[PDB]
Amino acid sequence: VLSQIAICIWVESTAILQDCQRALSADRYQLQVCESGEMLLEYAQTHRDQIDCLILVAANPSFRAVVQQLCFEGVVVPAIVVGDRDPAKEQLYHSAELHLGIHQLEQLPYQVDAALAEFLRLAPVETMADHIMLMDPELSSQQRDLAQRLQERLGYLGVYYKRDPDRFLRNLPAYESQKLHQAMQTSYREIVLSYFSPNSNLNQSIDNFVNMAFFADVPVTKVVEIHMELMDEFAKKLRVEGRSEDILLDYRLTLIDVIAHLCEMYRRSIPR
Amino acid sequence: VLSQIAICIWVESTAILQDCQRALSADRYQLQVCESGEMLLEYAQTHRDQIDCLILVAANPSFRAVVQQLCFEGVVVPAIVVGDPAKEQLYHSAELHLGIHQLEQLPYQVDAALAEFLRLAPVETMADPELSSQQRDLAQRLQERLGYLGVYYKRDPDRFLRNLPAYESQKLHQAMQTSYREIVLSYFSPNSNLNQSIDNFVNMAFFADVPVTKVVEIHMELMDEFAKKLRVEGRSEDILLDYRLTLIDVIAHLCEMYRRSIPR
Repeated sequence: VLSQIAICIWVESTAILQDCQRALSADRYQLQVCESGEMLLEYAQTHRDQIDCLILVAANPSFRAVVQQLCFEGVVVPAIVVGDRDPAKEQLYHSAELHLGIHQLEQLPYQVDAALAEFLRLAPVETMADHIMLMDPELSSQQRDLAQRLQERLGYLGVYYKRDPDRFLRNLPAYESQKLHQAMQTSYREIVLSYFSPNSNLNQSIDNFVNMAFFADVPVTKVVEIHMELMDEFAKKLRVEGRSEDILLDYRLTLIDVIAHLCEMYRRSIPR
Repeated sequence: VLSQIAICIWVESTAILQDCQRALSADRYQLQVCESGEMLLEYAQTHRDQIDCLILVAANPSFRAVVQQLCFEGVVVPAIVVGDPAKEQLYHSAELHLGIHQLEQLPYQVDAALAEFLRLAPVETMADPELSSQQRDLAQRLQERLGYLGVYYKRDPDRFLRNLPAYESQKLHQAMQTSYREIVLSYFSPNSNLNQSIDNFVNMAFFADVPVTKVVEIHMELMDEFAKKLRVEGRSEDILLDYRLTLIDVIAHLCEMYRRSIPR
């Protein structure tokens, strides 16, 4: 039920090629091996509508110059850059490229998924050779045409619960925003106070908090900040009683627990 | 465009009631108040197709019998059970439990109750299996008003952890442990490619649809490995506690990947 994926690999090392072939051995992957920069440039130009993902080894001879020509000839497709010469510290081709170490190639089926999805997320992507300042390029929206073509093969329609955007924490008036924040703090306090207590109603308290976090579409950083606010409050409570302020670091478990619950709710929300 | 929500509440305490009226004051919510078990039973049997969500106080006289009648009669709808903050199976398996002091933000919990029922329908009724797919009908009806269509990336279910044969499952396990180890090693190190190492791991967790519990497991497995290496060094195993921060960070990233993937 999945589309075949056309992979074009520019590789000049036997060991790397073997790792790639092994990882992408399934019938789903159709591999084109390009064994020189010239071959790649020629193949890419003649097959620009037949490449779903490029895999490029950064250590290849004249890598930069080849990537520049790729950009110059308007070939912008989902990509993984393998290793480093030119694991890579910076972006070399476009803003959606993935970086993978030469010893991590067994991951390729998952990372190819990631490179495709990231390209679809960001299209039209920013080229590294082309753009150097802040925000074909007009007609390089052949990118949006590629993305549409890919999304018809690699995307599916599903039903999601319609959360009310007007009730998202970031869209509320600062007053109702303050009110929700305070309610989330009260709920979080209840989790903390109950966390290491036996037979407390901890799961219910976590669910309650997480329902607010999910339905108000709060970012994870906001949960961390609520946690940090309560640790502040608790650190003061402990210091005005004699108790040590090191029991507080056990509540990192609480924070882990809460974010994990939020994560699962998102994970559970994906249709099929 | 958001659909109006028909809430029917069986409440016998005025304080609880007023809390709910205040919380559901927005005109998106239509509130029907039933002051007795027989009045709820009477209302629900006619207006079977006119209730989007039930709010039921668990302490109410003949709670069990009322719920059993609702179930026997096939009136099974999204529900919030208030108070005994309850610990178990009072009405159905999609039911939300709220304490009397967790009612201020009821709109978000009503969203939760509706969404969970939709996710789990046909739900198991905790007071009772072919014509018991009137649930399917109701779920479909609710979905027209409470859902929207969106595009998601077609992950390959054959590569989901739960679907892998033993060999592929251990390979994935080992691959994920190796990736996580790179995070651990670079986490507190200057000029480390930290974000890249996190993304590498999170990509596998996301695309293999790994439960968050397995990410926790992998963390703990690596902490064991490092604890053995520290013991040989005559170093204290307490410094491993610092890595809770790493786990927070990795799970945060995974959560954000799911969150940002929701369409619209």
